[PDB]
Amino acid sequence: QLMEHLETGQYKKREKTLAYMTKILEQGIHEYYKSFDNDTARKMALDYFKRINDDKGMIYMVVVDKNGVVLFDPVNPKTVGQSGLDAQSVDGVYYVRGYLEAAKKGGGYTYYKMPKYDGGVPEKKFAYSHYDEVSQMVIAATSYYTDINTENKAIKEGVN
Amino acid sequence: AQLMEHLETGQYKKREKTLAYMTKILEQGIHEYYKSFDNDTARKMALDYFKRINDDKGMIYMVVVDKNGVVLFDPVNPKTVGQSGLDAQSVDGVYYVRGYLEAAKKGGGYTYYKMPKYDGGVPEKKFAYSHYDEVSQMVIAATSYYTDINTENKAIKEGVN
Repeated sequence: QLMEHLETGQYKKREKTLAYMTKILEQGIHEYYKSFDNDTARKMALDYFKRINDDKGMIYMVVVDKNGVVLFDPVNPKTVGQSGLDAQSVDGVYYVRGYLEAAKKGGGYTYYKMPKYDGGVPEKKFAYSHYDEVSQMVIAATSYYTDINTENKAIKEGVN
Repeated sequence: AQLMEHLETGQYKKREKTLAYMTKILEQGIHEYYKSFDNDTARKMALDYFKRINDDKGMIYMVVVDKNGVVLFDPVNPKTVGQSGLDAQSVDGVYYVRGYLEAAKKGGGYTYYKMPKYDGGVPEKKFAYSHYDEVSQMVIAATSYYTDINTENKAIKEGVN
């Protein structure tokens, strides 16, 4: 029981962390939008997000526009430039609809399974999404439960 | 009782790792325009961004010094900006800028000291992860306060109880 409630607490904490990280990443890309033309600023934002995903660390970004067109998702590269409104995860979640619904509420969460990389084994994850009015993008910061558990392994072993 | 001790220590160690990762991704962000603009302009943009991070009053607060220890950014201690920080001491007697530089020379590391959260506030225990960013030529420090880590972890602590 201790472990169960601890794990749940760690996941809830990470949810809040993703909301904060999304805020600071938005503030970062606002520098691009203030100083470069629209098309260049968006290129810079998505190239940055590629660099974040390539780091294979705490978070992985996904980006869609307000109408659900996929702008960035290296796990599903063929979806880029297409409507994602009918896209489903392998566990049957309309993940882009979830991003949009959360953003319409001022920010929120979507839960679904997806690989960590194109062609990989699907794993449970979640997304915090938010509509950035400067870039006019719905930005999603995402984390995998496997990774959260890895990061918390030493805490878990210490309690044991 | 020993449970809470080892849990808290673990949570602090986790946050140390988080700051190293956050510093990496912040560096990757500011490089997008170091690549395009002159140094003065790019640095102004980076430090404007970092001001907004600190103004968020959330998980992290940035401090920045140059490779020689001149303070570039520290809203808690605005009088130190543009001065050598080599002899700057925290209230608990730590040469914090020397710590930032020693850590950066090793490829990244940690400095532990007491400092307010804002200019004129009560001093609080904190730690900094610092790293030398070769593109910007800045020693960038992401920092967090133990009080805030404890706040963030309160629901977990209550659940264990």
